[PDB]
Amino acid sequence: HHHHHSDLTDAELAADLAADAGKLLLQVRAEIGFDQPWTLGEAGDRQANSLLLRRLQAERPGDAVLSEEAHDDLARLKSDRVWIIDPLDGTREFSTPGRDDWAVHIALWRRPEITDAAVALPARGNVVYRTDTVTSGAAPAGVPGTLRIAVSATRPPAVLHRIRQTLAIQPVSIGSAGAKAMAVIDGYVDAYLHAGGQWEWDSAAPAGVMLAAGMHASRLDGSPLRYNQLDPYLPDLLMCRAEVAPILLGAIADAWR
Ligand SMILES: [Mg+2]
Ligand SMILES: [Mg+2]
Ligand code: NA
Repeated sequence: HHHHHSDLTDAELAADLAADAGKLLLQVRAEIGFDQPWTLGEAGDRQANSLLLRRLQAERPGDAVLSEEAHDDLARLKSDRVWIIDPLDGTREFSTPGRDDWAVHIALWRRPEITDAAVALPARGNVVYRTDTVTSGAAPAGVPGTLRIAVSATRPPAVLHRIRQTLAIQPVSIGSAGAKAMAVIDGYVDAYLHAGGQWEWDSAAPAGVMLAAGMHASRLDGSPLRYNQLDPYLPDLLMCRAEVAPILLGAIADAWR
């Protein structure tokens, strides 16, 4: 009784879903193994999605759900509450022996902000980053005047090449969006930069955690990340320590001179 003021809070549920899906993914990895990476990744995407949809229907039956692994009936556009989930972020990484840079993303959009969210990194001790416990005021623990930026693409974007002419940057290759964003939270890198396209579920939970931590999350041009859009595709993003946002936004802006 009287457990939450206006049964888990939305943040507690996000964290519990992320952890539960994380545990299931670890079970799938062990059961199926690594000999057929395609099969392994398919099973992870499918089984984590099934768990998350089952539990969201049981525990939040009134909420809409936008999942990478389910059809999108657009009822969410009428809803004031939408879960935006990536049941397995970094499917290729999950499918590769020894890789721990893959994630589960659970975000709640409320009409609008990402108000509650969790990112699990299941292979990293099933650590779950969550908007109700993550802390701010983190510290630059490396060399002054240089930036470490998490990136991951088939091929680096032109904007990165441009800003490297002006700023000392070491790109840090990390799998999945969630692992790159949590590297910022951890202080392992200063920033996470992506251009060239991404879906809402790749960034909604990381952005929620980033903003709850007092850090910066925006489009490359500095405008807010928008969610629950008809087309749930985001052309680009910057997530970073608050202190380096002006430096990087400025460099990106200058890159287009
Ligand atoms: Mg996925
Ligand atoms: Mg993804
Ligand atoms: Na389970």
